[PDB]
Amino acid sequence: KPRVLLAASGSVAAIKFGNLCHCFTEWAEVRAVVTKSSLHFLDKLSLPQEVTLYTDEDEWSSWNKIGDPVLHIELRRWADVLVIAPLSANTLGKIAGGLCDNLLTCIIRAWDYTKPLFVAPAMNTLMWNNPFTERHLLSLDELGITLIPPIKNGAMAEPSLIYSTVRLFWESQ
Amino acid sequence: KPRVLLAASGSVAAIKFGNLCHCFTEWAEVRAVVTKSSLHFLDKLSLPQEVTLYTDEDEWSSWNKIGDPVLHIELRRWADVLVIAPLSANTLGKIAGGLCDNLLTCIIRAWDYTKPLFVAPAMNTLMWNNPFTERHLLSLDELGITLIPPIKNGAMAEPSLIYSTVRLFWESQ
Amino acid sequence: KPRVLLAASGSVAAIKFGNLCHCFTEWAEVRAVVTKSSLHFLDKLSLPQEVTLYTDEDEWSSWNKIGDPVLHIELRRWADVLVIAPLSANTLGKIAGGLCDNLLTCIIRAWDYTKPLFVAPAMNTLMWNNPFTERHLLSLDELGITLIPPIKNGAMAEPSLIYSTVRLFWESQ
Ligand SMILES: Cc1cc2nc3c(=O)[nH]c(=O)nc-3n(C[C@H](O)[C@H](O)[C@H](O)COP(=O)(O)O)c2cc1C
Ligand SMILES: Cc1cc2nc3c(=O)[nH]c(=O)nc-3n(C[C@H](O)[C@H](O)[C@H](O)COP(=O)(O)O)c2cc1C
Ligand SMILES: Cc1cc2nc3c(=O)[nH]c(=O)nc-3n(C[C@H](O)[C@H](O)[C@H](O)COP(=O)(O)O)c2cc1C
Repeated sequence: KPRVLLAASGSVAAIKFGNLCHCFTEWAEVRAVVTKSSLHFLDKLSLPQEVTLYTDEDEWSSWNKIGDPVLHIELRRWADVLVIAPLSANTLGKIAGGLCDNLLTCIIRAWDYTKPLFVAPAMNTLMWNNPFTERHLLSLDELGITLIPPIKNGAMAEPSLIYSTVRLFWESQ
Repeated sequence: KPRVLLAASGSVAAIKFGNLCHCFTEWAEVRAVVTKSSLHFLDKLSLPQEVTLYTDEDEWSSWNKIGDPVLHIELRRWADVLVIAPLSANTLGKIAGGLCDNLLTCIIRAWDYTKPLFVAPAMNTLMWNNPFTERHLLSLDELGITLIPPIKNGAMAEPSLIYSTVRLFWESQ
Repeated sequence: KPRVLLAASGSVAAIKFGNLCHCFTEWAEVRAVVTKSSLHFLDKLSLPQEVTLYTDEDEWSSWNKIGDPVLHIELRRWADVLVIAPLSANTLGKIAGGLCDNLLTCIIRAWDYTKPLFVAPAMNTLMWNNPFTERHLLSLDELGITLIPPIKNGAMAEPSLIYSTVRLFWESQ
């Protein structure tokens, strides 16, 4: 059973993150990662009971002294695939900038692109049409990241599409 | 009467932001946006009484649940022009990076460059002469942003120049 | 006696920062700069008693009103050389992005590359092998920064090597 890491960043579409997790739970073992901002839009009670939710604070529950496991490193090794849905314009920019100041971006900055990484951008039309969207998505493409396009613009792809896109890929490999 | 959005970021020159707003109030309808760091140098009592000042917290006064208006989107649509004076080296870098973690940078990341956007950089000479200044300003130029050059170096352009530069442009269009 | 600014950013290797300072104290006048995250791994009591340690808060102890000295500017002028050991992946990215949101990155964003700046990256192997490492280090190289390579991968270079590398350079100039 594939290990799928699902992540949410600060887009209003994170309100659908619980449902997205539900779409993956039967087929895969699911763990969730959220940014602080995503918590403004996500209700934890909407998530499957079996899914462990990790936040920035969890980095310090795992590590306390030298030698201990570093959570972003353990999740990166554990995952067969990472799906960021929603991917906010800010996190999109931080990924393109190679920055890492929280659990999600640390996992990504430690990423080995031999492993599949999918993103479902979700942002207002004005940010979607702004020039940095095409610039950063182009950079993510070069890295090997797979874009699950928003719905026409910038609204997050539907959970069912995110799920079937990842499932079809896995079964083909 | 043109709608002018005036913004201040974390430079000591933000102490002059109130006066800058005063220069624009008769000619335009003015709204102000400040970053958290700019508040170290700006005195709110120096602003025109008629000017509404928006901060990061205001994003949450406008939005509470799905469907509500998102402040950075409403200000971006409302504005005929955006003027950032002072523009700090940090915000300059975030703009060039397509990042958005506060009200000001969210407005900019949602910007449609068909609308004029002027910047008045303000930083110590050492930061002004540092290589990233020319690199980021070059990127802003390509986007279509209009630079109001600092005074010789890196001291913010005088409010009167910022004002006449924006006014002359508007009247020509 | 050369003025050496030693800095630590958020890597576990910062636990060795006190010892690194000790390596430099006899030969140079040493001042230390730390990021907030580095404080998770550094024990202040491990530092030489004679070394003043500066943090982000110190920026506000030095400056209170217009005209006062700005600490990152004073340290940049004071230093003959800057050594960042450890350099985290995040600070590496912020340097390459020309960003400055804390004392360390403000000093760097104000840097005049005629003065030597050495970096000793320290990060988990997964981050070291990630594509942004080579990309950002390449950018730092172009600026004139001198890389003191990690030990095979990504573990920080030993303090003795960091010290002799800086000392040999100085004595040659
Ligand atoms: C009410 C509101 C709704 C937002 N909606 C979105 C959105 O749909 N997509 C997006 O990319 N950013 C959106 N933003 C801006 C992000 O929340 C902001 O850039 C944030 O810093 C991103 O944090 P993160 O990327 O670390 O999760 C919104 C902001 C607010 C206040
Ligand atoms: C006392 C002091 C004065 C500063 N003056 C300036 C300045 O004139 N210009 C600048 O670009 N940054 C200056 N900085 C650094 C910025 O305040 C810092 O990069 C900040 O993170 C920028 O925040 P913002 O861009 O989100 O407003 C100063 C810092 C301090 C502590
Ligand atoms: C327990 C733990 C250990 C970490 N070890 C490292 C490390 O060795 N190198 C690194 O580059 N980042 C490491 N990180 C991630 C950084 O601490 C993180 O990117 C941080 O935001 C960097 O802050 P700074 O660059 O402003 O100091 C670690 C994180 C945690 C929670």
